[PDB]
Amino acid sequence: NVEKFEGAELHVHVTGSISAALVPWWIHWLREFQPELVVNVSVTPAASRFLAVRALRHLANGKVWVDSWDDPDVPPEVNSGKSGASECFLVFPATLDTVMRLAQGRADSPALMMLQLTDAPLVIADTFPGSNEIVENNVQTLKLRPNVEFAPRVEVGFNLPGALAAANRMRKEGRS
Amino acid sequence: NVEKFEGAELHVHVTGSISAALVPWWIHWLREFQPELVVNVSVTPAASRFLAVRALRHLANGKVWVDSWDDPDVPPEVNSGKSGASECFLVFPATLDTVMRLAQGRADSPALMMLQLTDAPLVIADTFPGSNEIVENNVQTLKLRPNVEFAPRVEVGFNLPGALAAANRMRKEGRS
Amino acid sequence: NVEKFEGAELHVHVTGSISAALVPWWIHWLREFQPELVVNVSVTPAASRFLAVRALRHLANGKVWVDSWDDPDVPPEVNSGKSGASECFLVFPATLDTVMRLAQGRADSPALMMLQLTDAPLVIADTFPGSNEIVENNVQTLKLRPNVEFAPRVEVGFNLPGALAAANRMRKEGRS
Amino acid sequence: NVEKFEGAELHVHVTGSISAALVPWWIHWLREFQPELVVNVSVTPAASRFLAVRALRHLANGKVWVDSWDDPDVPPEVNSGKSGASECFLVFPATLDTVMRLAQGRADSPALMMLQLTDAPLVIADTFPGSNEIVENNVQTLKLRPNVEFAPRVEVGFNLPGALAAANRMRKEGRS
Amino acid sequence: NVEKFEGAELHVHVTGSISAALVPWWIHWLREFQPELVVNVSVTPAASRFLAVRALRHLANGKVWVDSWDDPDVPPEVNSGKSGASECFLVFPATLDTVMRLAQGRADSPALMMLQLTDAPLVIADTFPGSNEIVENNVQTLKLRPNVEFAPRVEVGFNLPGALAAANRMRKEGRS
Amino acid sequence: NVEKFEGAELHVHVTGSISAALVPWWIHWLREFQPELVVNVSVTPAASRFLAVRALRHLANGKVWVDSWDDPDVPPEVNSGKSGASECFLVFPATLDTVMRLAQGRADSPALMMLQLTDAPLVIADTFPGSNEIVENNVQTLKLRPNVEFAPRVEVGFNLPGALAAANRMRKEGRS
Ligand SMILES: Cc1cc2nc3c(=O)[nH]c(=O)nc-3n(C[C@H](O)[C@H](O)[C@H](O)COP(=O)(O)OP(=O)(O)OC[C@H]3O[C@@H](n4cnc5c(N)ncnc54)[C@H](O)[C@@H]3O)c2cc1C
Ligand SMILES: Cc1cc2nc3c(=O)[nH]c(=O)nc-3n(C[C@H](O)[C@H](O)[C@H](O)COP(=O)(O)OP(=O)(O)OC[C@H]3O[C@@H](n4cnc5c(N)ncnc54)[C@H](O)[C@@H]3O)c2cc1C
Ligand SMILES: Cc1cc2nc3c(=O)[nH]c(=O)nc-3n(C[C@H](O)[C@H](O)[C@H](O)COP(=O)(O)OP(=O)(O)OC[C@H]3O[C@@H](n4cnc5c(N)ncnc54)[C@H](O)[C@@H]3O)c2cc1C
Ligand SMILES: Cc1cc2nc3c(=O)[nH]c(=O)nc-3n(C[C@H](O)[C@H](O)[C@H](O)COP(=O)(O)OP(=O)(O)OC[C@H]3O[C@@H](n4cnc5c(N)ncnc54)[C@H](O)[C@@H]3O)c2cc1C
Ligand SMILES: Cc1cc2nc3c(=O)[nH]c(=O)nc-3n(C[C@H](O)[C@H](O)[C@H](O)COP(=O)(O)OP(=O)(O)OC[C@H]3O[C@@H](n4cnc5c(N)ncnc54)[C@H](O)[C@@H]3O)c2cc1C
Ligand SMILES: Cc1cc2nc3c(=O)[nH]c(=O)nc-3n(C[C@H](O)[C@H](O)[C@H](O)COP(=O)(O)OP(=O)(O)OC[C@H]3O[C@@H](n4cnc5c(N)ncnc54)[C@H](O)[C@@H]3O)c2cc1C
Repeated sequence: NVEKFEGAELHVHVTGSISAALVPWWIHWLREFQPELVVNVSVTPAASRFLAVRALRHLANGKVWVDSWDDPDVPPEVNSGKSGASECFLVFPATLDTVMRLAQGRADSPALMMLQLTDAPLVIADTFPGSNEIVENNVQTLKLRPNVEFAPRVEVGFNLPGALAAANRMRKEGRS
Repeated sequence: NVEKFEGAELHVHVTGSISAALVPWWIHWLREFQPELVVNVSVTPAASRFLAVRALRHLANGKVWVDSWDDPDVPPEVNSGKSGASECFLVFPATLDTVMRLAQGRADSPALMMLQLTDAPLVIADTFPGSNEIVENNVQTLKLRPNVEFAPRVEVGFNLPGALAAANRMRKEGRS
Repeated sequence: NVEKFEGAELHVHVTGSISAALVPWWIHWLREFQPELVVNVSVTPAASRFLAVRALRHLANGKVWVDSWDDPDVPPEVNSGKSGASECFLVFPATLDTVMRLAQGRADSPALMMLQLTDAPLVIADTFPGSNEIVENNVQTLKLRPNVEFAPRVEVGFNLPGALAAANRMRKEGRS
Repeated sequence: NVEKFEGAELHVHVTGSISAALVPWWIHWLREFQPELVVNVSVTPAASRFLAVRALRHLANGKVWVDSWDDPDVPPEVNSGKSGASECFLVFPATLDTVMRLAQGRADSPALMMLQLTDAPLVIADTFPGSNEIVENNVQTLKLRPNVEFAPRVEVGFNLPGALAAANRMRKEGRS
Repeated sequence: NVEKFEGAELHVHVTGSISAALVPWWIHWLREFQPELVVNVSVTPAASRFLAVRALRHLANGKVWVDSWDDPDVPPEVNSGKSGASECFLVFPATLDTVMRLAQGRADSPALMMLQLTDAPLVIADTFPGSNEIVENNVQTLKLRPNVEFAPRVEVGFNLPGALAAANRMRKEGRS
Repeated sequence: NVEKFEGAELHVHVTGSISAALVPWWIHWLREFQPELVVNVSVTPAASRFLAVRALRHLANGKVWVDSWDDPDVPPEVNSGKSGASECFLVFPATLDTVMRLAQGRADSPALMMLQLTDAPLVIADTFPGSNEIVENNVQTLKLRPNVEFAPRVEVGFNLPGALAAANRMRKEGRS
């Protein structure tokens, strides 16, 4: 049930769960599955303790940068909600904290400024250890944004093929 | 009116108010008052400017760690809302900022992940310099969590004996 | 339509937008326009990448400090919502993130503790790259505080003369 | 055609090719495929530029160490050709240089001392960019050691399932 | 049986026993018990591993300095046996080593120069792990100095109320 | 009386007076006043204590570099008296020391090599604290160079509009 992303370029935002260690394998998979796709990647300091940014610079064909206002590779168009010509944004994986920061309008990292300002489909491949009533409320708050969805389950949302299908879906709804 | 904590182990989370300087005296008090109790302690970077973690490693009989995702002493069970076999969690003292972060579902430190995920009684010995309408709303938000209480007053909540009584109370309510 | 601030001392809190590079010119302007005024200045780490704190120590006649709990110049009265004898507080410029932190009751910097605790007129000279529904909600939340206003427009609020007029206005309303 | 390793514990030695970025995914796979297996892992400085040792400490249930005589995690039994109770050794992936060093009797890293001294099945999942006559001669030299094999092809030998089958094969030949 | 110190200012010299962790609580106690008293504090490098000098700068109303010839806060009057206008000197707590250094006329720290040169009452709140014949001889040697006493017991001398009573006693004997 | 610079590109050399703090405002002004103009900027180490080079990289559309032989951004054409295709050179502001170094043929910074070798109009927006007979002689020495002028006064020469008019003037004299 695995389908191709119908756009030309997407952006992957990688956050600090142990699943980030598995992302270079999935980026490699997506590059072989769809060689014409341009894949940009942002990586949080936390995630950079679980993978090597250097390896992504090799596996990914788009821009690769650490999600930090002091990193010189951070492209200027983050301040307009863009990543090159990315047509969707996948948070893969997405920590509890990254989702709380998104739900709260925070722009304390250039990737979060970018995710606050984008109108493009934004898919969240959540990897939460757990939840409570206050977390669930902050997740509900994200329905105020029409472009945001959580990826299809596999109880956890670490699901790139599902994220790609959800993205192609929200892309075609944005045209008709 | 001072009573013993009826569990076997608790956890003390120390945050960056000048009252943190007084916590080693209170930990020493609790160790003499109740020698069979296992006391775990987490200390925020801020609080570590007002006390010495080394002194707690001596005064406390449980695990002691700095509240930072890079500290190697951070136990893995924080990601399941546990601290060893702690049966309650005392934030002693609790800054305004720690309480805002808790009220907002933040997990940007392993102690906050832990406090988000625990079902055990969570008592907050607040030391706020002051308040406003937005702070009061964020404090109200904590009533969505049944396990959270503020410690009995002494206008400030820097009250370990009261916290222990409140904890034994919420522990027995959780059994009947 | 440019009028003088009718108080004796104010405080300028400078945050990390490229407009911070232009603040020393405006501080110099305010010092020549109103030589009797004492101007205190706080500068966020981010803003300190776009201007030099040293230059403000020369151009400003009040206290100048980096907005960090470890800076030794941070005056103790931030923990009572004061900056010397400042009678208003201008966030000039104000990032999206600084405004979200204010709207959320955060005290994770001494300037934010100060801005949470003050009753004085607080004017926000916002420089947002953009917005969404969740940001707009967090901006609405600031109406729970009677002393907070956004400066008059020039779509952006980087407007010191307007901020000064708004401040004198909220000052006289607080007396009658 | 994927079969389980018939021993209790093995050792994975990871070397500096971009394929090392994909090893945490394969370690995760082997841990789920065979939960009773103890997996030890050594990682060369070079490979540590393409993956995070920290992530392996989480994904692997055995000892994890950097292949350096100064790393304090290096177990003493490397000087007897052992890694805990490992019953085979997989070089996954194996650089040209690691294979030249092995072919030349080098012990300039504790993993290479270990691989020189072991009698256990040693499988080499080579990832060479290319070859020449002198490289091919050094690869032939490894036939002087009865326990050494190259993994089954998939032109490249980055093949853990094949390596496991080859290992179970050389293990049973060593008993009969 | 707790009485007030009858002078205007005293000096507390804190040394490297785990009891130093408890001194900020006792300084806080003395400041509330006797708000008019000016309390100066010196802290040895060793003691600074068990408490935070920063916390004492907040809790103490007099000068606070690290006991080191390179610390810029060290007041010049240590070279005349003074600490501001301190009328007594409490070594609280006092290590075995600090007492040996005092007994031997050592001035290898500015606090020890100060304690060698003072004529004011000097009270020693010893916290020794143990003793031998040579230690006891060095303690006897301190009777050659009329101003030196050990604080009343509670086997250990970690006793600020007793030290204060002993100090008021030796102060009035020095006048009649 | 404010006129546009009639060339396509100019270079601004910023030196270590407190007026350097005001240059980003003036660069912003010149970019809005004349959007087609390419503005290159060099900044002395001293001036970099009074402004942020990073802010100029954003406000200026040409090359921006620190005036140091070790800065990698220093363009090679400084050794031919050029800055890209700059048609004039404004020292804005100009310290006493920068003007002495220029008057004395010094090339101890790449900007000074550049200013020694250029034939283009060179305008000096001096900010001297004061003068003496030897300084005045060194300023007279600059009349040996036909391309050098001091900007029109406003007693001080911190005057970009005047500098631009003087530059267009010396440009047209160099053609007729
Ligand atoms: C082994 C392990 C597994 C984990 N698994 C999970 C998991 O499955 N799910 C999960 O939700 N969490 C997990 N965590 C916890 C997670 O790593 C933390 O919550 C972490 O803070 C997530 O950060 P991030 O990648 O979302 O963003 P980051 O950018 O790393 O966030 C760091 C924080 O610092 C702030 N910050 C901004 N600028 C700076 C700066 N200049 N310097 C410092 N801080 C700055 C950010 O605003 C943010 O609050 C795990 C942790 C460990 C150790
Ligand atoms: C003398 C004094 C007395 C004070 N008294 C009080 C008081 O009584 N009550 C009160 O409420 N406040 C008080 N404060 C202010 C208080 O210290 C600050 O609000 C402080 O930020 C509290 O931090 P914390 O201990 O709650 O948590 P911390 O963990 O110290 O929080 C630090 C912040 O950094 C973020 N962060 C996460 N990861 C990182 C990282 N890797 N690097 C950097 N930052 C990171 C955290 O999310 C958080 O926002 C006082 C301050 C001083 C100087
Ligand atoms: C060229 C450029 C232009 C920009 N223009 C704009 C603009 O116009 N508008 C806009 O809204 N944004 C803009 N930004 C983005 C802005 O700089 C960031 O959002 C930045 O985080 C703003 O920080 P601040 O000055 O508000 O506060 P800061 O104090 O700098 O906030 C830093 C973050 O770190 C946390 N923190 C607290 N203590 C510590 C500690 N000890 N160590 C580390 N972190 C800590 C704070 O809580 C906060 O979340 C721009 C960025 C760039 C590069
Ligand atoms: C993007 C990329 C992809 C690559 N892909 C491949 C590939 O597919 N196949 C391939 O064969 N190569 C590849 N290489 C090259 C490979 O990374 C180098 O050959 C590297 O030296 C391999 O080292 P190692 O991991 O085998 O062992 P290392 O232990 O990293 O070897 C480092 C060298 O230093 C010596 N040494 C020992 N002790 C020390 C010490 N204390 N300090 C310093 N040096 C010491 C070792 O003996 C050895 O000679 C690639 C390189 C890059 C950048
Ligand atoms: C957990 C723990 C508990 C302890 N409890 C006790 C206790 O209860 N009682 C007890 O007596 N001891 C105790 N000790 C031991 C005590 O900490 C040491 O004896 C320590 O040396 C005491 O130093 P001080 O604070 O007296 O003075 P310090 O000033 O710390 O003495 C350090 C030594 O270095 C010398 N020195 C001078 N200048 C310098 C310099 N620039 N650099 C380096 N050294 C210099 C000093 O002359 C002195 O000899 C304990 C130690 C630990 C770890
Ligand atoms: C608050 C303040 C205001 C001031 N206002 C004025 C003012 O209005 N007018 C005024 O004329 N002066 C003023 N000054 C003084 C001025 O900053 C100094 O004269 C300063 O040296 C000027 O340097 P520059 O920017 O001209 O060049 P710089 O390049 O900073 O000159 C530094 C010196 O170091 C030499 N040098 C070369 N290479 C190196 C190297 N690698 N490392 C170190 N040094 C090297 C240079 O040749 C030169 O002599 C002020 C100073 C302060 C603190």
